[PDB]
Amino acid sequence: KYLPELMAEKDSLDPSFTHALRLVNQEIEKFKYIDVVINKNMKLGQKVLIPVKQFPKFNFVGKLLGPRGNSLKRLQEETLTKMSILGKGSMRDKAKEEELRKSGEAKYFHLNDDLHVLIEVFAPPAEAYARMGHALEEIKKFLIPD
Amino acid sequence: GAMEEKYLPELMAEKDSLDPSFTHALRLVNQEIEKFQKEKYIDVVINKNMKLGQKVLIPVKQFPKFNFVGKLLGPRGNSLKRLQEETLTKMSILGKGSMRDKAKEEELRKSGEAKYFHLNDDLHVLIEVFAPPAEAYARMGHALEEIKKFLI
RNA sequence: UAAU
RNA sequence: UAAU
Repeated sequence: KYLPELMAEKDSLDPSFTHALRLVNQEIEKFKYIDVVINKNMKLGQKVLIPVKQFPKFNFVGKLLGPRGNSLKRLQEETLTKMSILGKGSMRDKAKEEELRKSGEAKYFHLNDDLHVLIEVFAPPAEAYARMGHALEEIKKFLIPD
Repeated sequence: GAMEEKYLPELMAEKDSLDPSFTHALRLVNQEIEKFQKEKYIDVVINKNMKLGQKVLIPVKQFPKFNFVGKLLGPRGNSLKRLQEETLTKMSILGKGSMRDKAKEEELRKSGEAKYFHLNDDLHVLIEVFAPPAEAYARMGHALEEIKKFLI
């Protein structure tokens, strides 16, 4: 009974209610402890603020990515993590970025957030926490100007 | 944060202009406004102490009466004290099976019911670390390696 | 093996 | 410096 009401609203809501539509679709689409013997891969995620407020003119994203992205790819490979630069100011063109933000797609919803690096690890527990610790130490050398 | 600068006003403007016959969308917009108006992001310039906790299952079902709790603690609890000190964690044995006497162990999360609902969950070890971020993850990984030696 |  |  409840999902058919949600779908009627999805279909009848005016497009300009981008946030309501997102919350409705999200609600529609909705239709543990670590066991150390079998030691299965677990997901760890951690967001790290880029200190833009305190360094408003430093080019953190450009330093993080490098030419053609190669600096961030090499840092990903040598830390065995995935790193995503997300949040306000994470794109090159701020006017383009703002239009994507306004589109309401979940793919661009992170643009409402503060500029951060999302570090994600998938590994057995002891190794996942170790990897994340090493990634945090290396990522400092990029986020703190010198 | 950029949420309080543009997301929240936007939510607010939608809630004010939504036709209230959309009772689900209006409900969900209102709940989302509520969620935002009431921990996750590392500030790596300040690098302040951060909390990390991880619960580690004691594998009672595969090993139904190997005495894990006894091996973890040792005499007067010294072996668990060693392990916390060497890893720089706090470690708490919790779940069902945690207390020495099974009889009362049932009654304590009947009635009273303030601090003891960890006795509705499986038996497990809670590992807690408090340290700057890179060190805190490093410490948890080390405590996870060290503690395997007690769960096999 | 019974700790905080 | 613009990756995913």
